Amino acid sequence: SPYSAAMAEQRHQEWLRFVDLLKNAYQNDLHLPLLNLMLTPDEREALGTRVRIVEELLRGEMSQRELKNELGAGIATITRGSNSLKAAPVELRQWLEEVLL
Amino acid sequence: SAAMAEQRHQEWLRFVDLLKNAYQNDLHLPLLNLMLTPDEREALGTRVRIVEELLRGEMSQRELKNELGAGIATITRGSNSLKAAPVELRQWLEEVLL
Repeated sequence: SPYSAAMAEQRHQEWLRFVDLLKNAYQNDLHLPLLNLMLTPDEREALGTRVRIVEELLRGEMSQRELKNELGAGIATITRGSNSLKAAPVELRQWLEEVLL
Repeated sequence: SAAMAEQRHQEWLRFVDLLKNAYQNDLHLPLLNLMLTPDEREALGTRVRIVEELLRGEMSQRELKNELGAGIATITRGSNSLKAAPVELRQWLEEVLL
């Protein structure tokens, strides 16, 4: 069939298993070495940069040019980061505005 | 540049701190949806199984490719990362994943 809900739930349960693994690593102070095992150095740098992208999209002061030349974020990335922010639950957006700004 | 190096490090730690706080506030699921693409999340769920089967040591390289779609470079990245990990992590992962 064209869409498999069974495989979607199996993928979801594999993802939850990672989420739970990392939850427990934070509890036991093994989060930093776990993250180094599970993410490449480039993936880690990308995540650090994405935090600044979300912060700037939320602040809404940086120009497209400044976003591109300070964070490598082109019109594709900005759009994707915007759609993600639009899709996020308000409780997350509010919490992020508090914490990040 | 040790300055830039230290800048990139603080940016990474800020993410680690942000996610730690999201877990404390039960916002981790939506935070991770915002910060990772669907393909990145799938890759992470598959990487947990790769790590589990590497540690179990039962599946051959061929079987890892067959079952998990993990090719030689991916398996080698997993093996290299287990060798680079602190022993306490390896020992914990054996407890929790097996």
